[PDB]
Amino acid sequence: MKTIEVDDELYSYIASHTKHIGESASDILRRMLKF
Amino acid sequence: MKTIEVDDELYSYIASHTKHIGESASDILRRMLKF
Amino acid sequence: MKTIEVDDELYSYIASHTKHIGESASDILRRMLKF
Amino acid sequence: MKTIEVDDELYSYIASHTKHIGESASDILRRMLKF
Amino acid sequence: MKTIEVDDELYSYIASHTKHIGESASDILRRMLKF
Amino acid sequence: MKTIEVDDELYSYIASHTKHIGESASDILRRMLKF
Amino acid sequence: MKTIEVDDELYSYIASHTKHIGESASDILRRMLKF
Amino acid sequence: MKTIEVDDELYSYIASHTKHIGESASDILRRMLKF
Ligand SMILES: [Ca+2]
Ligand SMILES: [Ca+2]
Repeated sequence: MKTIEVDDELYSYIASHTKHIGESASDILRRMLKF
Repeated sequence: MKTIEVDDELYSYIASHTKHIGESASDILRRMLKF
Repeated sequence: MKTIEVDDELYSYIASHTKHIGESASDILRRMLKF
Repeated sequence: MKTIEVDDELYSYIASHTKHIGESASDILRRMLKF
Repeated sequence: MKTIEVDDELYSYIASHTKHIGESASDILRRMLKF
Repeated sequence: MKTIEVDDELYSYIASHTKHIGESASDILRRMLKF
Repeated sequence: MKTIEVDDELYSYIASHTKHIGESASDILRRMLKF
Repeated sequence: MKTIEVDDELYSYIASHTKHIGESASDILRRMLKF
């Protein structure tokens, strides 16, 4: 696992894309990025 | 811990209210209900 | 339909908001939120 | 199953005693009375 | 006025608590519940 | 600034998208997402 | 520190070799060369 | 054309790889990276 820092606005943006409650940031980003 | 059944639309609505990536449904609902 | 987990205290809190005997969690939560 | 009439206030009072989402009025009243 | 359905056994139980002939289910329950 | 965890593979994937040497993860992700 | 000029295509090529977000051109080039 | 910042030691290292007097940094780096 690696740590990344994002600006507050970008963090909220990512968190709001949660589709499965409690899922990791990796699952969200992978879904948003199509990766 | 108790399990609850909600319709799909309501589930997505709740999940989209995640403020802290990976937080539980309890933390989201408590925040949404101000309880 | 989707399933979610909530702490015992929160579950009781929601249950106690029943206004129509035998109604679903969705009906209760949707009323509690204003949606 | 038999049907009984109750005043609005009494109905709300009973409904608010729900402990298990979706449970019947018989389960609630039996719990409230101890029988 | 609201309608509630109770199991046969519970209905008889409630009816047997009549203290004033011809009284409503609300009067009986209110008395049995101390409400 | 807030901190998020990402799997190693995802980190490398994001890092490789650098277009301006030394730029932040926020600049990269915002570009990758279009927001 | 010293400054050098590189064609756009080469710059992008180097940038894309970022392995640690926000690292300097020196860190990237030194890794790419084996030095 | 884009500008890059490198440490002094790395700059001298690159300059010492000149094969054609007066050639650019791009030509040297491209040759060194086989790109
Ligand atoms: Ca019913
Ligand atoms: Ca940094």
